Amino acid sequence: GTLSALAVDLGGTNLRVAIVSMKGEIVKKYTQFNPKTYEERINLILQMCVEAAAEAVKLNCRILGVGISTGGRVNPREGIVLHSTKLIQEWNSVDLRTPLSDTLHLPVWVDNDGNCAALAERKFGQGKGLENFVTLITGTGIGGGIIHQHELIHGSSFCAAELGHLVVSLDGPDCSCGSHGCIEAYASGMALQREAKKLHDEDLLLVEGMSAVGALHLIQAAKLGNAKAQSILRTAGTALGLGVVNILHTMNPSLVILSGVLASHYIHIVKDVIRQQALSSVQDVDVVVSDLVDPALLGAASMVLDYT
Amino acid sequence: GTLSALAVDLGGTNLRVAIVSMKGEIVKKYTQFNPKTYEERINLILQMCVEAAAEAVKLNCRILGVGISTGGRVNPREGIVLHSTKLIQEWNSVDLRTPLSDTLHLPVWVDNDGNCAALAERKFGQGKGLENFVTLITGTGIGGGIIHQHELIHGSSFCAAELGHLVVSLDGPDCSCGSHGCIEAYASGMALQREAKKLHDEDLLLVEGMSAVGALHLIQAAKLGNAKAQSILRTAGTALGLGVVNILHTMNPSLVILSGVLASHYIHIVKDVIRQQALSSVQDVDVVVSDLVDPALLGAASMVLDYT
Ligand SMILES: Nc1ncnc2c1ncn2[C@@H]1O[C@H](COP(=O)(O)OP(=O)(O)O)[C@@H](O)[C@H]1O
Ligand SMILES: Nc1ncnc2c1ncn2[C@@H]1O[C@H](COP(=O)(O)OP(=O)(O)O)[C@@H](O)[C@H]1O
Ligand SMILES: CC(=O)N[C@H]1[C@@H](O)[C@H](O)[C@@H](COP(=O)(O)O)O[C@@H]1O
Ligand SMILES: CC(=O)N[C@H]1[C@@H](O)[C@H](O)[C@@H](COP(=O)(O)O)O[C@@H]1O
Ligand SMILES: [Ca+2]
Ligand SMILES: [Ca+2]
Ligand SMILES: [Ca+2]
Ligand SMILES: [Ca+2]
Ligand SMILES: [Mg+2]
Ligand SMILES: [Mg+2]
Ligand SMILES: [Zn+2]
Ligand SMILES: [Zn+2]
Repeated sequence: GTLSALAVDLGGTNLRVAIVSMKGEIVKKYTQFNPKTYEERINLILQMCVEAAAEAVKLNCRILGVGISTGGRVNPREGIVLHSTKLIQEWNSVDLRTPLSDTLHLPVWVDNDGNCAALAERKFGQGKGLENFVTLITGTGIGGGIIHQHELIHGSSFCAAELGHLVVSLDGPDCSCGSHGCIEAYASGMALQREAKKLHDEDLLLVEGMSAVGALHLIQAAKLGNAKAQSILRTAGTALGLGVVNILHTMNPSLVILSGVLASHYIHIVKDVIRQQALSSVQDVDVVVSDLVDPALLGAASMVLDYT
Repeated sequence: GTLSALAVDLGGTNLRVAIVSMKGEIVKKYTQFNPKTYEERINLILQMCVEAAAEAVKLNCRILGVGISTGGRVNPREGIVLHSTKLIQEWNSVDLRTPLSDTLHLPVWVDNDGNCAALAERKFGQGKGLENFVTLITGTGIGGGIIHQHELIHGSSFCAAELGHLVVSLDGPDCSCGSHGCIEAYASGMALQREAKKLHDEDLLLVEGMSAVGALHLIQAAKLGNAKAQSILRTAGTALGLGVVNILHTMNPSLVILSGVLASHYIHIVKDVIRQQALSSVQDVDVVVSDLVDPALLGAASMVLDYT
């Protein structure tokens, strides 16, 4: 009965494991915090995979393999996480294929989470049938994935599409990658979470009709007329938009898909920045918000569904 | 006798026409200022091509076709300049193939000048045999060209590799494209020409051992201990370097080739900026100065030499 993939997504905050059908339905999803150390992370990945596999049988899903989405630079051919920013600590030169395949007796695929988001958009989303498109995924950090001639660009050292580390300032705010001025350092969930705490420190966030502060408190305060939070979100969205201009002037994709919970909040500013600053010849670019609920996780599943 | 191409290069300052051998030797080169209006430009292109063709016979070169390098966005399949920044005025929706082929009775190729630079580096330079590399060409403006899987990326609307309009500031100096903060607006010949005039206005450029001010006067003054010109060149080189980081984090090429007269002056700062700010996984990138005398012109010739 139902042909399915096991999908794993390891982000800067959450570790999720899901049973996903051929058709891109999430049958069941398990969620935990991503642990901070390697030993706990690998054990929890395995514990959650074994449990999902046992539930898949009770749900009458036939698991065909495991696909893993992860932050960090990844060698997909060897199923190895090569290097991670400190958003995921202790996550360097890690062979994920061997332990998962030995424990579960399944084939294992691995890729960067932004590259998985791209794979999801190509198979189940608005990238379907397109020769070239780019996706930018806002979560804790900002991920990217690039499709060119229908296929991912991985780069000569698996570092293509690290689009959160597009730099749009000569100075600008520090990034967790160790640089500064990265679009991630302006616009990611953790960057807005930081700015929200800053405001709230000076008691300058909460406004009439409001009450773990974070991004959505900043957005909710701007909608309700807070001038300094609007400004912060404008700077953030402008930075993201300039990151998008660089992509347009680099790859010139026909479509840019923004996903993650911040996507809806940024789209209108990104389109304004393109209009105001990009070359005329890229003005026909389509910029949309993703119609998928969890691109990374669906993308991890798509590696299994397409290549098994 | 000698198999050759006619090559034309139209930049922001100069219009050059050359007879180039199979082997990438420039047999003879004619140089004029690029005119400012369409009528004069097209007439001078034709006048210089007819003359070069007549000299080729006297030099015993057999011309196989004409390749044209030009600033602006170009549809190579149709031989049409689509849109140009004001660096070349009156240079929109221009069919170059028809008039050149009717007048010279030769096949005509056309591409952006940065894309031609890439073609030159792939055939005659340090891009030979490489799956992926990028070139950035500094002249009046900054051009780019991207090779991926051995071939140019032109983009879904012929605007790929407009790398001079990578943006590395939320504000920054105005660019001739109409934006601001573009690497071209910091680091191109015309941007340094502007800063040199600024210094010299405040009588603050010339130092002991010096005497149409321009980029090389700024570089020559910094070598000789002028602190404000050093600073200007540092900001310029940092901007270019951040443009390079964006490319690395986007395409992750194995090689970046800097060309044009400013290349030697920028290389050491670009490598410093990469070292200080790019992800670890792109630190093995090779960054070199081009060994070719005129990549754009040689690239225009390479379209003829390779495809005739
Ligand atoms: N209601 C919400 N839903 C999803 N993400 C949120 C929400 N509120 C804040 N966020 C931001 O997005 C992150 C959680 O989204 P997720 O895709 O799980 O992130 P990751 O890929 O970083 O694990 C949090 O770190 C937070 O910064
Ligand atoms: N000695 C030099 N040789 C080449 N280029 C120079 C020199 N001095 C300044 N330049 C800069 O480069 C431009 C000329 O180089 P070229 O490749 O002919 O430019 P373009 O492609 O803009 O015509 C000038 O606009 C100037 O800003
Ligand atoms: C561990 C690491 O190096 N992460 C970087 C990317 O590789 C990742 O794609 C992105 C999105 O992560 P998210 O926001 O947590 O989904 O974060 C960081 O920029
Ligand atoms: C006319 C026009 O739109 N030019 C733009 C590019 O297309 C061109 O590649 C570049 C290099 O020109 P150069 O410096 O004069 O060689 O200049 C501008 O950025
Ligand atoms: Ca830490
Ligand atoms: Ca990526
Ligand atoms: Ca003008
Ligand atoms: Ca170009
Ligand atoms: Mg995630
Ligand atoms: Mg030129
Ligand atoms: Zn960064
Ligand atoms: Zn510009």
